[PDB]
Amino acid sequence: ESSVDIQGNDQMQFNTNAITVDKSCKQFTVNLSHPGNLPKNVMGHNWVLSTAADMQGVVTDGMASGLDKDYLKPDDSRVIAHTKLIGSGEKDSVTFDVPKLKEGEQYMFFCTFPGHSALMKGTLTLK
Amino acid sequence: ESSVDIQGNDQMQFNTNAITVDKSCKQFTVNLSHPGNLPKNVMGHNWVLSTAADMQGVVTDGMASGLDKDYLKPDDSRVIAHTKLIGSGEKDSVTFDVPKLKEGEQYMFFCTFPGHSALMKGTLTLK
Amino acid sequence: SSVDIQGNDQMQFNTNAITVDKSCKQFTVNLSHPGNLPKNVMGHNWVLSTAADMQGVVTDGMASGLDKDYLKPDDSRVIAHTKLIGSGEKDSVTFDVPKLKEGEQYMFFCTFPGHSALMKGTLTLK
Amino acid sequence: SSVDIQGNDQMQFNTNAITVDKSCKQFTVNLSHPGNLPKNVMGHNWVLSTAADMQGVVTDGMASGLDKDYLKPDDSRVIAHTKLIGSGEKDSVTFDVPKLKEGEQYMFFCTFPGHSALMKGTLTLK
Ligand SMILES: [Cu+2]
Ligand SMILES: [Cu+2]
Ligand SMILES: [Cu+2]
Ligand SMILES: [Cu+2]
Repeated sequence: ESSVDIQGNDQMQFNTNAITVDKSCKQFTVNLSHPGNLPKNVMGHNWVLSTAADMQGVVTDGMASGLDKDYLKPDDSRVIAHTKLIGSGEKDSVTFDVPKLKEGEQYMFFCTFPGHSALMKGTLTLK
Repeated sequence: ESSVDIQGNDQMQFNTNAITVDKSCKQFTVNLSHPGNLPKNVMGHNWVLSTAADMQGVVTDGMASGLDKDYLKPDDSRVIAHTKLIGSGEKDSVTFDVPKLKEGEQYMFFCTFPGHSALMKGTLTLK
Repeated sequence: SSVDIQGNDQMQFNTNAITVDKSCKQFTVNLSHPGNLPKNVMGHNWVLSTAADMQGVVTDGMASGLDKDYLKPDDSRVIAHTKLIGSGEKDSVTFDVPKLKEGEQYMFFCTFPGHSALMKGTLTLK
Repeated sequence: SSVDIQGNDQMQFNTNAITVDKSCKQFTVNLSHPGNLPKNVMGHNWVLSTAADMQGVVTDGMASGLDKDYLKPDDSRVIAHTKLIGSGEKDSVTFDVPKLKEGEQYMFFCTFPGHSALMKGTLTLK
């Protein structure tokens, strides 16, 4: 709605595959946590938002950027918002302006750690 | 909780990847719907529950059973509960006894329509 | 100059990366479907677009129906494609290499509903 | 009598079904890793168990660490396995065919954390 708590676990999945953002809000907050036991260098997760069209490009380039850049191309203009890459027992939050999004456009959230985006992706919709 | 509403969509995903069942309840109800536009013979979804150990065997045998058996081996003793296979606009509900489950055992829910179990799977735990 | 690709009953291609040599005039893709499932349940095509266009092609294809092989007719974003095949079938497509640009990211995928989740790979001209 | 399997940077094996002829005494699996990612990020092994035992092998292997190749040592459910490899590496494993039973469902998979979601296939003796 206005804020969502998302968990990325050791089973390589987020708790949810769909987020809806209330268009009447000015900002939207994503709180990311990592239940489980594996550290970020093996089962790291971030939360990255792009249009569905741009997802593939963001993932491909992020995979090539490495752990120390949180598997994201620095200053990637396609990334609307993102957290850092976290491991078990860590947390990160990102707040972004809702006007960065528009109705009728399809958005996807995903993890860019290599391989994870096959399962760790979902839709975000403005309503 | 005691009941959960689950949606399976045209993007081949359920809305959630984790369900928690309250141990104090006698029964648990899953309500499944299918938003979207594709019919069951193309983008059919069911909700099927087994232990994690048994999932592979249920999926493999279900795939071989065909559309008219809802992609499930009839009388499969590994299936704890399941809905029927539904397509867009349809709904099904299943209620099962919570004592069919035990604490400490890992359960998985999934769709057995050919190919779907790769992303349409999640964990179910008794708390 | 050609490649043999298989799409199976487990909703996967046997390769997720193709490199096309720029000195080639034409490139051929031979698609086969090992397995037992029919086209209506586990159909696969090989469709090529830029990486940026993939999502649009997939979404418009999904809406086009089985009768049109889940591909929008005359889709300008589609550089080349096979037909949609079932188990035991095969198809081949040949396209002109100069249609591709060196330095551009291209993707191949299946447009049957849901398949593109796993049935995708990259194609690059080198 | 042998098969060649590739595990890539896109977390997939190149085949998801192997059939072993029961007239063979031994069977050899040669595993390679195309791509560029290192073992710690995109490591792959080839591990064989019955289909009913897969989940237990994967779960216990996840907890065993990179230093043990994500496999519980002396796991009695593991029929055969390679070591965990990174890109540019190769390993082979040979196993006695009579260890497998005709009519049982076997699975091969990678035990690197999360990989088994996609890196799995069936193996049957015929
Ligand atoms: Cu991740
Ligand atoms: Cu389904
Ligand atoms: Cu397909
Ligand atoms: Cu692996």
